[PDB]
Amino acid sequence: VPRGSHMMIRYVDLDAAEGAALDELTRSVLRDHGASSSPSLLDDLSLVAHRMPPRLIRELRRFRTAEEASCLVVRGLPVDDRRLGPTPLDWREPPREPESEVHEVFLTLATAHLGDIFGWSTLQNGRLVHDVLPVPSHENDQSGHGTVELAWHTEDGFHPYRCDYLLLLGLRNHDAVPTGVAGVDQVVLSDEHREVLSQPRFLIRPDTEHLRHARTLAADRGSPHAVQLMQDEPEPCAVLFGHPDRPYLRIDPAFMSPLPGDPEAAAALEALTAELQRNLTDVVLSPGDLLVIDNYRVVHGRAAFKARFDGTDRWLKKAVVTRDLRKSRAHRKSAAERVLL
Amino acid sequence: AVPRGSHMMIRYVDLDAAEGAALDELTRSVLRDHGASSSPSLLDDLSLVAHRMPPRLIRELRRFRTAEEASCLVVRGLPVDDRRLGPTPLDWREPPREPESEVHEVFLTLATAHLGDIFGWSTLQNGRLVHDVLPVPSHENDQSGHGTVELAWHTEDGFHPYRCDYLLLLGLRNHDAVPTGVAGVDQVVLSDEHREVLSQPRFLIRPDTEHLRHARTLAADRGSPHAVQLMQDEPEPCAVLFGHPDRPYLRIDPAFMSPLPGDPEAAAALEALTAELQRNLTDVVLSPGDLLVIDNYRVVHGRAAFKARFDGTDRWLKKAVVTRDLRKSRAHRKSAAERVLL
Ligand SMILES: NC(=[NH2+])NCCC[C@H](N)C(=O)O
Ligand SMILES: NC(=[NH2+])NCCC[C@H](N)C(=O)O
Ligand SMILES: [Fe+2]
Ligand SMILES: [Fe+2]
Repeated sequence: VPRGSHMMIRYVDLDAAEGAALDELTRSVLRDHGASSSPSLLDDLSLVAHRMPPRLIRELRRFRTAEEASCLVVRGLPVDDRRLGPTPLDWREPPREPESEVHEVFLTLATAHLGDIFGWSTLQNGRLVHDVLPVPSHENDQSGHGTVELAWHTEDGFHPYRCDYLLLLGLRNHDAVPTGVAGVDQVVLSDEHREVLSQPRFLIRPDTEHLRHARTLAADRGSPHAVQLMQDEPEPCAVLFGHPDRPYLRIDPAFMSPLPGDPEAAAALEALTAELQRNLTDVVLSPGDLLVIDNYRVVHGRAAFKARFDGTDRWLKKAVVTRDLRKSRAHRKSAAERVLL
Repeated sequence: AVPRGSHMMIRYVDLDAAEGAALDELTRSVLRDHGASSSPSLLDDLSLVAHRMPPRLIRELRRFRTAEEASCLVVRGLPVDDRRLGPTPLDWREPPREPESEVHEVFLTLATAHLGDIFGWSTLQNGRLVHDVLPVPSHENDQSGHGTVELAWHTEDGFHPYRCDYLLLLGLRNHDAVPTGVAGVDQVVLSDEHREVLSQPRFLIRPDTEHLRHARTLAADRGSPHAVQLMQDEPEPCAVLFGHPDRPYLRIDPAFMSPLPGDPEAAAALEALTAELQRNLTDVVLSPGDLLVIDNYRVVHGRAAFKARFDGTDRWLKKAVVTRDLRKSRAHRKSAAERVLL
């Protein structure tokens, strides 16, 4: 480290036949299995996912395995703006048209080539595919439902079982609102700072949205919620981890701080923060664009924009993947279930 | 959630003639095209090539890792020609007389694709991704796959935090029907008192002798102590039961572990669990073409005493190990893509 800027993002452009094959496959699969989250689809996910165009499978497998580019941008998925229908005003509200579920299938199949798709009880009702869109009364939130600038972060950076890969699929983005991404492989940083960041001298806390639902889940249940405990008594942890010659990253400026009375930890963090800010790079998700982010090597944010709440607003589908679901067994209700409690 | 019945432990799958012959054809052509069972051309495209296997076998493997019901899967029916196989090598270092066994190595490597990430150890069989399990002269008394005395049951590489999630053993030759012993944590009768003690870091699990032999060599060559050596000298205290306490995972290796010194509760709880696993130990005989997939987080395995002749007719298995996440061992690997631990 550091590696060059061109190495960070790899672009794949699907041709017409590949795009058409995916459109046909995903509609047919939705028809047969009933839903993008269907148990019948999940039980057979690998098999169905290997009916996708071979070149996409190879690109996805390579991206995961070789660990070269930290972001994979796949463009060319057919998306019809009319058939898609208006953007829902809330993730809770069902869409006018069933069309967006076809593209949820695409996302769900893509996860098979990366690892185990999973969800959170404390986000969108434990759904395996999220809707990223603006929601009234959340304009000022640091979440996917805000309109104020979304500070860049590791996805669920606080949680030890946060995702390995984050998938964002553009469905509608008329105003070309960019997603910011910066890679730990591109960071210039002193050996002094790296060693401090590699020690457990930092407290990273859950974000507003997780806590909102954690509070009500502890009410409906008897027991306290692990997420609530992570806010109140966060365990000290490292920001850089893995192999020190090319480490992985765990960071969330808006919901973290160094240990108190630890100036070298604070200085190291601001030094790392400044670099990630410097190398922040815009990726505009157009309809059909899939962005695969290595959540162990990348931070991402999203620019401020103006929501209209009139059916034309920015709309993404989102899925998270863990390379090993079994490591979160103690936070799940049974071995096979994919939602963390 | 525990204990479960013995009937739930082992699931048998019998391949039919068409499935067997399709696998024989597939693995032969894969070997031809890719040049070796461990070839980088094969490994880079492994899931695509693995998905050319018969769909019922793919579904049985995928369900086995996802459902986590049965803790052992026995797939029978892989064609294995005893004559074309040629004589069992006298050591894993000796190349076999015939190239036939590498065809079955390919079956094994392909099977791993549906369970997770195949990996290896620098300190075992020179970092090979598929091992040979067979008796070697001078090692009759070893607690390894090369011994002929009773192999005490254990979690595979129990000492290591990045030990495998799944262990695959493929029978090639076993004329005298030597049984592989298996016992599952799901089937054990244990008190809550013992379970609590076993869930705390009050046990020291150390590497087996085979690991350390090679670690000592690699230490002198690289010019620094090997991680495995440190694990032998200063083992970090760890729990024998982990995961969810209602249906826990198991990490144990009696022949290479001890309870914390001066800890009689740890000593007693370990002895209780040990005696219970011993009572529930179940014989599975691997005949030619029998694949045994073991969940290493829920099962211990051993092997009965037998007599080796070292005349080319002795018991011979192929072996591979799978981790559900290769990335977690990054700090003990040379680079991100490298599949062999340092
Ligand atoms: N600083 C952060 N962690 N920002 C992202 C929060 C995203 C939020 N958990 C959501 O589901 O929309
Ligand atoms: N008690 C044990 N850990 N026994 C198994 C040792 C297996 C040995 N590492 C081998 O490669 O053959
Ligand atoms: Fe995010
Ligand atoms: Fe073993």
